[PDB]
Amino acid sequence: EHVAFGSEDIENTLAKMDDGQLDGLAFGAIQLDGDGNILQYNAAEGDITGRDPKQVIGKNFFKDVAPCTDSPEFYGKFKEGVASGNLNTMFEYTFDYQMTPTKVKVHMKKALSGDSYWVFVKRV
Ligand SMILES: *C(=O)/C=C/c1ccc(O)cc1
Repeated sequence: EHVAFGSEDIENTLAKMDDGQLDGLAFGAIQLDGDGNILQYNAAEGDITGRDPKQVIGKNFFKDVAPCTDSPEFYGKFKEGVASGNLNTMFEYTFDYQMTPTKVKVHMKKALSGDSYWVFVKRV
C-alpha cells in the first residue's frame, strides 16, 4: 500500500482503507478511541512488537498493552490532542514491555471518523 510515514494527508488515505490494506503499510498503524481502546492494529505493528493484531483489538493501549507509553511524553500528549481536537505530533520513544527494547519514531494524528486517533510507528 503506497503511503509514507509522516505524509501530510495520511489521515485521508487511511480513511479509504480496509484491514488488508492497512496491513500493507510500510509502518505500524494503530487506531485508538479517545479513551485509548484499540480499534485497529495492523500487521506491520505486530511485526515490531510481537502482539497478535486480532488479540489486542478491544484492549486498552495505555493500561493493558503498552504501559511504558503511560507517561506525559506519550499518553499525556495523546490526551492533550484528543481534548484540543487537532492531534498531530511526532516524538521518539523506546518500546520495551514484553518485547526486546526497540527504538521507534511515533506520529500521532486525528482520524477522519469520529472519536478516532492514529498512532503510527516505525523503527529508528
Ligand atoms: C511499552 O510498554 C510499549 C509497548 C507497546 C507499544 C506498541 C505496541 O503496538 C504494543 C506494545
